[PDB]
Amino acid sequence: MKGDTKVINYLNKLLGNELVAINQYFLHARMFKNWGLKRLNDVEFHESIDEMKHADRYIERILFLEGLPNLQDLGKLNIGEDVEEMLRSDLALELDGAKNLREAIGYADSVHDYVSRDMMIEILRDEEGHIDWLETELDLIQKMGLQNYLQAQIREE
Amino acid sequence: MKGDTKVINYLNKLLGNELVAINQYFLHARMFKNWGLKRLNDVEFHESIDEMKHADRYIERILFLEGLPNLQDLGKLNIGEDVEEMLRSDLALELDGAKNLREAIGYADSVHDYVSRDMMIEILRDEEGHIDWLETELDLIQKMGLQNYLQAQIREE
Amino acid sequence: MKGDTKVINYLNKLLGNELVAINQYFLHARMFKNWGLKRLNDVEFHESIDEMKHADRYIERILFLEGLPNLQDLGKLNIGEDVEEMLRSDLALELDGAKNLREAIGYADSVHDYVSRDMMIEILRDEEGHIDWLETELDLIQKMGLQNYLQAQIREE
Amino acid sequence: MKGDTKVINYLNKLLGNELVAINQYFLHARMFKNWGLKRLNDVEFHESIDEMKHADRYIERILFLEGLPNLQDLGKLNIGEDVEEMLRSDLALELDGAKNLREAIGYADSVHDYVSRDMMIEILRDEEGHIDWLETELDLIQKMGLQNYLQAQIREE
Amino acid sequence: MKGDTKVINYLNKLLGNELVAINQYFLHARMFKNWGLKRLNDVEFHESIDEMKHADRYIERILFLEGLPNLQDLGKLNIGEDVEEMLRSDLALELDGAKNLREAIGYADSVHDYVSRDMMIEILRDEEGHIDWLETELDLIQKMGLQNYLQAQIREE
Amino acid sequence: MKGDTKVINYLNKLLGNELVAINQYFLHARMFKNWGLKRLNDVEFHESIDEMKHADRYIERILFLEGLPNLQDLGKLNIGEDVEEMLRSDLALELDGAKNLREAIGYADSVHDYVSRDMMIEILRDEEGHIDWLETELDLIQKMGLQNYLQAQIREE
Amino acid sequence: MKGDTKVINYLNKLLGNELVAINQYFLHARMFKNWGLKRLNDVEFHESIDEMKHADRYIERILFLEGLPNLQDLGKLNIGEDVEEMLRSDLALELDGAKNLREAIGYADSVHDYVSRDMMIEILRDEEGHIDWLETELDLIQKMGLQNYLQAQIREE
Repeated sequence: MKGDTKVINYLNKLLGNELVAINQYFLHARMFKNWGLKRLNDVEFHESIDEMKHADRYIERILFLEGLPNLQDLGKLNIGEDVEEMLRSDLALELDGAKNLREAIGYADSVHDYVSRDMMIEILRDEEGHIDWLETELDLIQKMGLQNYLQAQIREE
Repeated sequence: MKGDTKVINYLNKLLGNELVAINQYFLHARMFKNWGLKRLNDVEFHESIDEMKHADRYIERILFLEGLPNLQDLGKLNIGEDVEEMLRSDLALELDGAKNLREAIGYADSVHDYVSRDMMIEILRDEEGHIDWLETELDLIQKMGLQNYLQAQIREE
Repeated sequence: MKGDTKVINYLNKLLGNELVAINQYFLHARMFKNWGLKRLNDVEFHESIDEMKHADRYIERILFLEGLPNLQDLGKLNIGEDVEEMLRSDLALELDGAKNLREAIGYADSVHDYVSRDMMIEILRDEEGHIDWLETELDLIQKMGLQNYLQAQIREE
Repeated sequence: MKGDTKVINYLNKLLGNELVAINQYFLHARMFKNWGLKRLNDVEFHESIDEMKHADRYIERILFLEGLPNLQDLGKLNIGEDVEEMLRSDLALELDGAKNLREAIGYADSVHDYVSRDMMIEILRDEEGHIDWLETELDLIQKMGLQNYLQAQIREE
Repeated sequence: MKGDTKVINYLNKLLGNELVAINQYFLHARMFKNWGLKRLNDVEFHESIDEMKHADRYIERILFLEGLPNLQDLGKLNIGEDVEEMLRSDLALELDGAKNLREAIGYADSVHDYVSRDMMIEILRDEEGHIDWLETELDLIQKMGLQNYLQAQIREE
Repeated sequence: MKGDTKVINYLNKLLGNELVAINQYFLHARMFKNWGLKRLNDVEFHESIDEMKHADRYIERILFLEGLPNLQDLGKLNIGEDVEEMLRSDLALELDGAKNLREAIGYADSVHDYVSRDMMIEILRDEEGHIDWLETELDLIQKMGLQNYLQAQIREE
Repeated sequence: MKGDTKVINYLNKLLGNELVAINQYFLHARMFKNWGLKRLNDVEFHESIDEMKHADRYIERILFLEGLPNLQDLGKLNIGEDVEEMLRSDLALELDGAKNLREAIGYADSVHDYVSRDMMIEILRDEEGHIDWLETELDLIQKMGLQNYLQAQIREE
């Protein structure tokens, strides 16, 4: 069913955001795993899977609307070298992605693609959940100190 | 069954105390939850429910005694913005409420409302339990330090 | 995640509505219970719990958005002393709350807080359900007469 | 298998009757549901489903006999505005349909379409069951009065 | 609860669309069944049931909003005589219905009937699913040829 | 445990190959899904997951050997526009990856990194399995004709 | 089966390494147990068991190849007096053992004893696992501090 060209361009942009996040979350998870921070490996791995599911939704929607999903152009990763830097980078990526989602959701409504909008609002809800988790972890590092925080990650939850 | 008017007035005063505690404990719980302190969310939420049960008992007793439960007047909440301050505020409210319960229990005996007295003694036992918990948690903060204390709240017990 | 200040103000206004409804529905429930109208106690108690769940959603959303939930200010309760008056009071409160929800939902869209909007639309759906129930019960009182209506409430459904 | 043209015409006429009844029973059911008359919603919904099954049997039989089922022409609905009016309209429709069935059953026999006749006799038995129910309900309204009758519908049976 | 008159008119228009689709899908299903194309009977029957569920939602919503559901006026069916014609007719109907839904969803938002809008977006999501299936089947006929396509329909999936 | 620099460089090269394959297999799967070729969606999705598992092993090994996994640079995808083109592109990618694996396996042996070699030989065994599947499917098109081949993909196996 | 004399000599050298590790890991485990560090007792005990399994494999392979297993000559143990010293000693022993394994694996390949090589590569994979664990624990001591690290060992994982 032929979709709106600009909506498709938005969906590809958002798909691009998800592709960056899949890779960044996955590498972060395995860095945490290497360091023995099992709890962080578990959550970050889950977050990577969440972004994979989002990517899947975008790919399927773009194809339905007769566009071409772009999985070729990968945007900049920002890995970081310690736990705080890594979590802050993930948070910054989530916030940038949320800005893009808000713009796309408004545009989709303007051209009456209400199903694409519905899909995007559900994805935005998930992303705000990730933002909540990341913000909370970063605040916990400050409150209990890094040494206690790291100790709290070595066992699975 | 028409009860003693002054007893009913005490029951409304005690109900008023419970209404403040329900809101204060619930807001505290969700603040702890937002901060990732899952254990404190669980206990404080449970405390809010316990106060709801007490409020229910007062409401049902007042109605049986043919009085009018007052759920309109809400006393002062003292929320606070750090864990120790929040727990100290809950403790202060519990101690104030216990004073009122003691007065009401004595008065109920003097006019032979032994069933209202029995109910209030059970509630006072519950409140002394909350006081014990709050006092103990506050002492633990002092003894192990806030950073260790916070670390100990992140996982559910 | 810092949210839109006016959205947060709407969320506090809506929370305020829920706080009134929680108390009004709960007191109504226990009045019905005292009168032996078990069915009405059950439904109104359930309605009180539903409003508690809504209040929880507002509190958690406001905290995520870095606002301060207001549980201190309690609006006017309208209790009433006969079944029809009580149900009409609940209906009036629901209709007033629905008006406020519509305003908030429109505003949230205008500032692109699509997740708060989604949450509020789900809550509005719940409230229209309560409105439907209340309207229907009031019409049943008229159609079968209050005496038959009361008889129909004494056994739990 | 090429059937008799006039038999197929009768089957299309009867299909037409069923299409009217499906819609009338279904709207009545949901009107009863809106009014809180759960028992009447349940029975009338089931009667709508019964007529749907009858329509299915006519459609399949017409296609087997190499005719063209007519689902395009919809006869007059008579909805009504109160319970007695609605039930009386349903009864009138059933009686009109039974008249048509009797004519078709006789004709099918005369041209030796015994399988179509067998199908129609089964459908007629179902319709007489609906007639019995409707007549009985209408008599109950008179015997116990409308107020009692309505009270008797508010719980599912 | 009194709804917006134009919203109710939209809901009746959409209901009318569903009523056409129910009949068209159902007759198509039984045509496929008569021809031994079991897979197509199964899917098209399921599609007819989907549209019945949509019609139910419209009827209930219209009644809640104190309007009068119109089940009397049935729009034009376009049946078709072979598989490709039938599927293309279903697709054209779905696309026409989607146009009407988009207009209604925009209007509902403008008068703040957010619950009616939410319902319609869910229905539109269902309709786009049907469109996807129909488009895909029509393309399959082209890719593998009609004879192979028909062979693939004789068993249930 | 500090690894050999050139081994780490090989592991990053192979990781790169896996990253291209994950995306190409996944998009191919969803193109097949869009087209209704459920069998091909299922297998190609499974292959994408297999390549994700391979990427995970490379990432974990690189981190153990104290290197930096490179998930930033993404090589050329060759998507294709029809089933045969897509399968041929997947086969060419697998063959190019197998060449790189053979070179890496020989080199790892030469510097005595027998555990990296063991890992790579297992991955190569998996890749030869994919090559077998792709070659077999392409030959099936040749043997039965494209239309028969496509028909054979519509049901899940 | 008459084995290669130098292969047997390598297997005896590696067996010697395992015999030292069995004793060192076991004594370390029980020192940790005495100190109340239950988690470290558990892991180090399991490491001792793993080395016993390795020793068993060498003994059985040597006997198959018609050589004489040497369990008489025990190399130098380096016990250590505190947690960090103990773990560093285990790490040093593992690294020395891995050096010997790499030499043996290369030689076995060169004289075509591929089954001894296969066995040794599996053992080397196990040893690299131990190395990973030891490195990770030593880094955790630095990152969370010794006091936190010790606290984290008192409960079984």
